[PDB]
Amino acid sequence: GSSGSSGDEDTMSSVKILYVRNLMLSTSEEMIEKEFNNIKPGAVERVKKIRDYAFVHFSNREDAVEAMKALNGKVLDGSPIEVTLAKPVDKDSSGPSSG
Repeated sequence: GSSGSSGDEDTMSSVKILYVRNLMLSTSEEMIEKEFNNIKPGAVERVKKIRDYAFVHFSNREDAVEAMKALNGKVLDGSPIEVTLAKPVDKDSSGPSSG
């Protein structure tokens, strides 16, 4: 078999988020979870519905990316829904340099 693991860190800051806009008030979370889940089973971390928007989290960026495009350009409940990578605000945490 193949080695398996090389042992290293490509991306220290791995963030996966999918923001949705133009969501029909009639549409429910289940619809958002199922639609996004259709891509991968047990992939959607959580689904937060909002007035006319919502956010979808994932376990790995890879999955989030797939579900992003796959849906990117879809019409749910008769409405053009969009999916992009949300950019959450944050600041480099301060800690002990030598630890």
